[PDB]
Amino acid sequence: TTYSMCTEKFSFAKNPADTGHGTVVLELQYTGSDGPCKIPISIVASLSDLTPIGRMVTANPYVASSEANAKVLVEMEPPFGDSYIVVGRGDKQINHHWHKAG
Repeated sequence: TTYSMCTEKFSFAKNPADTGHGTVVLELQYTGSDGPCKIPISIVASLSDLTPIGRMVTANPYVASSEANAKVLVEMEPPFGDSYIVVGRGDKQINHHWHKAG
């Protein structure tokens, strides 16, 4: 019954884009075949401190299928200032910088 965290690398199929509402939407593509699995995704202040900040709007998203290369749409709310969207862990981690004004 239970699904664990996805173990493989993701890519940004669509880079984060401002929604006009203080959030960003992005699309992920997954390279692994261990789906369904939970996407390791968060917003962090920097790559050296992965303490989660910001706020996920699309919380707890999943890769839905054992099929490779399917897309998952995620909305998230960065904190004011500079942050990084990080997907995956360790040598599978990808990241995208984000700057939010106010």
